[PDB]
Amino acid sequence: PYRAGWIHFTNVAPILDSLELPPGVTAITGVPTQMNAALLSGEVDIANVSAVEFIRHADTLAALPDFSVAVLGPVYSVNLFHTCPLPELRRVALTSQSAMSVALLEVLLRQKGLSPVLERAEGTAESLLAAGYDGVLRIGDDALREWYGVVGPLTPERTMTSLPHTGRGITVTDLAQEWFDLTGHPFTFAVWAYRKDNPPPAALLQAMREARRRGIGHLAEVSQRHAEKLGLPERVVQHYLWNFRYHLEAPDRLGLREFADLAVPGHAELTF
Amino acid sequence: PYRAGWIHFTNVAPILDSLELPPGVTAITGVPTQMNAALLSGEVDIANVSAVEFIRHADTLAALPDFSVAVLGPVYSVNLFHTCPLPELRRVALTSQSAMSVALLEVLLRQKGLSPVLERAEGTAESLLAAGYDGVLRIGDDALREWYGVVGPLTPERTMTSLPHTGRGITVTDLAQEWFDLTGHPFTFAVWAYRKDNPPPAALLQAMREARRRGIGHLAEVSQRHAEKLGLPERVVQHYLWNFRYHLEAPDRLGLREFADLAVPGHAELTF
Amino acid sequence: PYRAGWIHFTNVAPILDSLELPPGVTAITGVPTQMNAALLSGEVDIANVSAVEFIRHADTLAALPDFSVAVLGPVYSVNLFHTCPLPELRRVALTSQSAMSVALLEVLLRQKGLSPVLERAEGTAESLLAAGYDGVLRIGDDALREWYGVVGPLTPERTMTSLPHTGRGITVTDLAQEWFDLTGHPFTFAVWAYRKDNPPPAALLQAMREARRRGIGHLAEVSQRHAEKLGLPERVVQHYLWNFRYHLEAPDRLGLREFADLAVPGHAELTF
Amino acid sequence: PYRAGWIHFTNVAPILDSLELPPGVTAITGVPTQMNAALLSGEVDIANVSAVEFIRHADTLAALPDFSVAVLGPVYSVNLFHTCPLPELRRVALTSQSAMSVALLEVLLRQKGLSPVLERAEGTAESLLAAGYDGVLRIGDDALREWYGVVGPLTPERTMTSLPHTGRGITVTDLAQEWFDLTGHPFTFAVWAYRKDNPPPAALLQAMREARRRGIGHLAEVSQRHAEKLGLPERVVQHYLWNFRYHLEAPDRLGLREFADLAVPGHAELTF
Repeated sequence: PYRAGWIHFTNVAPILDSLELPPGVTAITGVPTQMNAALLSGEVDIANVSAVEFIRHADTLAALPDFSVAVLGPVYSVNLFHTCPLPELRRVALTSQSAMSVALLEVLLRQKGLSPVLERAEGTAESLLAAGYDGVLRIGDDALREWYGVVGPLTPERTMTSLPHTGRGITVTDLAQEWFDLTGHPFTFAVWAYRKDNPPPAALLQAMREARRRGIGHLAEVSQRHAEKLGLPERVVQHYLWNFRYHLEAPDRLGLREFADLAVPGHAELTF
Repeated sequence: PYRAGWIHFTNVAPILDSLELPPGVTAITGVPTQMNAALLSGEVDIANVSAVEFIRHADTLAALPDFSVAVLGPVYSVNLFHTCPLPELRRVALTSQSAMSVALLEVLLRQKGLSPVLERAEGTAESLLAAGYDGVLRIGDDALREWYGVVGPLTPERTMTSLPHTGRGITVTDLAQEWFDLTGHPFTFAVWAYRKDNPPPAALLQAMREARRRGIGHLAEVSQRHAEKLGLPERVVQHYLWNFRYHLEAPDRLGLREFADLAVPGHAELTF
Repeated sequence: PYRAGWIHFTNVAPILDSLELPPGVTAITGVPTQMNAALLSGEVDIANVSAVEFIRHADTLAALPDFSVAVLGPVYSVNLFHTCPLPELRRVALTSQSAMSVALLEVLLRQKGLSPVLERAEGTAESLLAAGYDGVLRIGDDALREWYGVVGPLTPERTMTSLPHTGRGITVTDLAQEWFDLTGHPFTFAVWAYRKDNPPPAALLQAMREARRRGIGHLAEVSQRHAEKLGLPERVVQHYLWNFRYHLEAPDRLGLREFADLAVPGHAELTF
Repeated sequence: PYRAGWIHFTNVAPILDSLELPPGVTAITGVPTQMNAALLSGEVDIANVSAVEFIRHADTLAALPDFSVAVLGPVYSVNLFHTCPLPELRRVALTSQSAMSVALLEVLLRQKGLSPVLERAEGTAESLLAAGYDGVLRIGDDALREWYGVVGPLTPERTMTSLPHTGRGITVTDLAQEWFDLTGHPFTFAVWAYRKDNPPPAALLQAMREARRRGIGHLAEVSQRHAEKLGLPERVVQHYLWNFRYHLEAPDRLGLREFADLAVPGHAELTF
């Protein structure tokens, strides 16, 4: 009697990994593209969609008031791999058809007065960069893995935030970090949205806030599982998760709003 | 050999709790005043001290680059309890000797053009607010308990991020929140400083980093332990700790610098 | 054994020059930061500290009731050298680490609604004034020497209290004089402090009272001795010393408290 | 043939004792009454008269700009001896033909709305207090040793500045101190005056300034001579002299004008 469309990225494991769907709610997973359409149509009633998806449809959609995937500073999962200073960037490859990553990239390039050519294309950052592209935008787990594959290994000495930004000629620019450099504020990448008319049941909300307590309470357990199926050290994933802001607090709402005004001028009002 | 002076505050438990000192280093504790002096005089080589303590001695002291006690938004343990609204404040009680809290309060008041009289008084927020005081400034565990006392109790449906700021006619103004409304940046309350002429052994830094991973990796465990000792629900302490920023990243030193300029004009350069 | 941390500033020569330590009491010296720390730490039991140092620790420290380093009117050693009128000051250099002078300068600036930026710099008043700074703050012997360098020389015909306040387009603003024009009271720069839990031995006090008596009784002598190592006329040094108030009397305590209220709101009560 | 009329009591010893009159000047000593009359009539060209004498004749007289007999707080030689609290006071003996003393006493008594009967009588504070007077006003050297005879003796451990105010049922009220409690400012008891049109020769001013330098530089030596004559401990005369402000600086002129306004409303402009 109530569907939900999750997009199980690593960055959301502290919330979804222990969730217990209450009586009356079902869940199904897939890719951003999938869930988005599902939410708008009705194949699903609630989903974790990108900030851009939510902003573009704020007219008919509402977001939970205390759930988000945000950060202040590096995110490590929204990376632009390039082999030449940004200003010299001429051709960029956009992977996994992400409107979120692109929207944020355009805002950043725009402010810098840049305008390289962007093209849909698939492959690893290293592949595409060896196939004519100056830069390659990547998001999600693959973005995290490839980031690590370039910089690091992360040795017992000196923290993860002590890793270089370049490796084997490739330079990894964190878009969330760029946003901080630009606004000094956090950036919100995703939220939980539902149609203003069809709000979720209380049970689901409590069930979710409880799973989150568990996830945040045992990051070492959450990290290990995923680090293993990601082929990454536990500490990398643990730090990666610790770094996320999940309660859509004022600082997150501020960043979300700053971005919404720059990428979707005249967007309906953002409600929660 | 290398002597460390720790002050086991609740907010640094995730870092010190599982700390195993390397061979050749020992640790003692005491009150801040005593611990800061010891560092400055040479009785101790490294200690966790307040931002203001570090700032005022940035010429003989340096701070570990990846360690801090900061927050973005509310901190919950640096509160100004008051009956009338802020602009009406005429008398403010100062619970204890805390250069850090008053320094931040003064910066906030000065900014708003206000200038209520500040007096050292003895007691709790409730009692002092009933003995002729418009506002009472409290810090630490007492501040956290009294905040939860005025607000809350918390329930399965609610989130701590959703608690009201007033109860029984008592408003609780979070100074860290105020600092965000003002600067939009995070605030750094403490750092790990050492005399420049005596850098810490690499072995100690690695031991500290391993201890922080453990604490961050097991928040539920660090939380239960200190919650009972504080008379607070595990979840209150858990979110409390999750809320802290421990790696002194660019956004944290940005806030630190801003505060520095406002509270200690002409301070020596902050070096890490 | 009772230990003392003396810092032989010129203005204390009348007191410490001929001090004969009682048996069972030793004495060391060093830089202010070092001695203040040692005192609060427990390494030193009594020391001649600045008024700010005392005020900021009035809860743990107490001061001898009849010993001070205060002045009514000019002090000649806490000078703000500037080329443009005070209201036009945009950036002031701080020749050294001195919480005292900075604290006094800030109370005076806030009072006049002025807020120039304060930066730590290195060098003489004239060199720094010829490198972008509108004003330079100097304390101690260098301040005295530079003041004489600017407004001097002095002749048999005229008195020291008659020297102009300008020379070569440089105006020397005496901070103690600014304090008088503002409050009409004396200013207390330093006191003799000890930890409340460890009062000094009567034999030391008596030795001190006796030593001051000798210095005050032979000012020409104390002066002739320091006015040589300082490169100054005996008369400049004699008047400089004669001009100090050493008994921490009612008027001096009045000034001290007025300053403590402004510079250190909420400071602990000053006890003697 | 410039004539001088010195009123030579202990408080001016540091200045006159080693005075060396240049060619063309002579000096005649005597009592206030003689000297004042002598200055006014034309016998003497310059004399160190009381502040009241100067103010009341400010129309025809001018005073030296850097010479004075003033203090901040007690003066120890302008005392009101009494056997009952000031309010219950009802019979005060005026011990001399000094206007300086009664002027100050009356200004003070009126400020407290007190109005005991005042009448001229001759004798020591103790004899007159035993001859039907509950109050006796004394000034000068006798005032100093009768104060000591009451509140003394002085012990090596205790300081003069901490000597009691009462003795054998006799309270000594220091009028300079009363002035401080009333204005927070210094009091000027005397200046060096001369008829406006008959200024003193340069050689005399330089002779005076040099003598002052010598006296202030050797207080112990100056104190002994006078202590013996007065039958007082050397340290008493020494603190007494050390306590005097001799340069007629701004703080002293403020106190002078303050007094002038109260005691001689509408007085002529004081000129130097």
